[PDB]
Amino acid sequence: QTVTILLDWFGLCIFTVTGALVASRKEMDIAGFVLLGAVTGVGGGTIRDLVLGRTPVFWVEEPAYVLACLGVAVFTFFFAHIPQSRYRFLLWLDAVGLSLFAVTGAERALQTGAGPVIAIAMGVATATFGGILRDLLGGESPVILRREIYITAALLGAAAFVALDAFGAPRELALGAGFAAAFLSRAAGLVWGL
Amino acid sequence: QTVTILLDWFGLCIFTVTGALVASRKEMDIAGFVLLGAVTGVGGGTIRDLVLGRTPVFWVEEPAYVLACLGVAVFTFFFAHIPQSRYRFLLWLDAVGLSLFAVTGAERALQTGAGPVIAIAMGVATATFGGILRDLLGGESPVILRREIYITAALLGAAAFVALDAFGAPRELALGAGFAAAFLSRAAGLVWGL
Amino acid sequence: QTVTILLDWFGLCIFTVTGALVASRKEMDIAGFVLLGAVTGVGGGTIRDLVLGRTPVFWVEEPAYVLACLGVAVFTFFFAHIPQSRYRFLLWLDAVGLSLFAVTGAERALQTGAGPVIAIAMGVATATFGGILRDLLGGESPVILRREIYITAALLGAAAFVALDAFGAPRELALGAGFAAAFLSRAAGLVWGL
Repeated sequence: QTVTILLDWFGLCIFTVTGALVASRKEMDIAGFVLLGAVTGVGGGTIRDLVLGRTPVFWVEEPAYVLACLGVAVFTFFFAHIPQSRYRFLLWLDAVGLSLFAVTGAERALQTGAGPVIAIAMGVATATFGGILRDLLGGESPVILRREIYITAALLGAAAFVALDAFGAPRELALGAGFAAAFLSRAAGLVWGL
Repeated sequence: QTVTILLDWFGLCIFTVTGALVASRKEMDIAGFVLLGAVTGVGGGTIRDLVLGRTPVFWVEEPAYVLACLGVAVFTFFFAHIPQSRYRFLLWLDAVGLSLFAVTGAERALQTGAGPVIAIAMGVATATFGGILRDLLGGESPVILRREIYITAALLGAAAFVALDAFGAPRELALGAGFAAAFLSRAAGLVWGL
Repeated sequence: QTVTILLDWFGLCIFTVTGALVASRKEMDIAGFVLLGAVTGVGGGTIRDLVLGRTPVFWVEEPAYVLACLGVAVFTFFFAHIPQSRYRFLLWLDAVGLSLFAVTGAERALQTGAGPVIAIAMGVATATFGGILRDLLGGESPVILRREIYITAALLGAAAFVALDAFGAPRELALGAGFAAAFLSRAAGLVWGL
């Protein structure tokens, strides 16, 4: 499987754009885009690997991950002017990255040797903490404190993944159904809320 | 000794109720209770084990720790309506967990092979950071910024523990005197302050 | 080389004074000085060693590092009354520690076996996160959100270090030119801004 590696690259990239565009909201310099983007894109996975015991961390093991951020962030620096509202993009991109990181996070937490509960916990953790770091450093109130599905989207994503992978389904559809049960569920609330 | 394991279970549980009830203050969903409760209950110990070098972390080594949170948090979800003011419960429970985590934290920091100063530092760290994570993610000002004993209760708890364990006292009374010198001292300020 | 060890001791010390004096701004107790000072002085390096994979962390490996903080913080407790404005001292000391931690951070990130990009990333990281922890726990808005060079000073410091160490210059002048390109650049903005 190389699908999930792609989902991780897209989670890192998308979250990078979230942090970079957040840096656009705070009128920060380009280095702000690169740093904050790196912290948000990499952060969920880095905390995941820290608690799970992966050493060295994925972005220090392969620097490309941070470079992508450095790419994307810089890209966003030029294209932050284009989309308004940017915060909407924040919400939607956060939803996507949330889904992908929930599912893939649960996956790599499960292939370690950990239990299903740990898998779901890490699924929720990569996405949520990924958002958490950017929203903390950014200095604005985090998306978690608003209603109503943020944590439950990642929760049902990871839980659906683990549940369907328990019966020995093909893993690809576990990834798809996790991503769906997360992204769709979150999107419903981002549609009724906005 | 299995006493300190029980003190750790109670620190994790109590802090879990702190985070969950905080989630009640922010009108968050149940997943908020579970997540925030897990982060606050586990967080102090997880940071402790991270800096001390314990791999894998205690809750990934044994998932039961997070499950307890998942239990307690859910429990709190149903029983958050009952107690008002809830913030008082926050303060007192935080005091208890502070004491227990100061003492036990100093203990497990000392059995690693580290110095007495490191022991006290980790004693203060488990409790304080345990509160820190919940108060940061919650989006309200942390208990540390208010007067006057929060850090000194854990400090004198851990310091009393290490001091009495230096002379080779029985460890149980070091645990008791640590817990006392912490909880009583904090309670005096929570009595004169409220 | 023992120069960089001295630069690290000064980064830890100076950042300790930043956190301690911040504790002076929040009218916190002495334990606040010691704790917050330890968290800010040690924090950048501790996160650096965590992601890089250094176990045990530098201050648990040698407790002296925290003791210095305990020293300095206590010292600041007595000498916090003397200098006003204290926040100016915060800015300048933060600049110094920023420079030294950028350069030395890049250095020790490079001697691990990591790439140049990782080196620069860790250079920026030790300084920035060192400030981040104190500004988060302190409860005030972080220095990063203000204009304009904070991240770019550490960025050009670390980048100049790595760039001059790539051609095989003498490392001492790479340290000097990193420190210069960081501290001077930041100082220009702290001179035009104030």
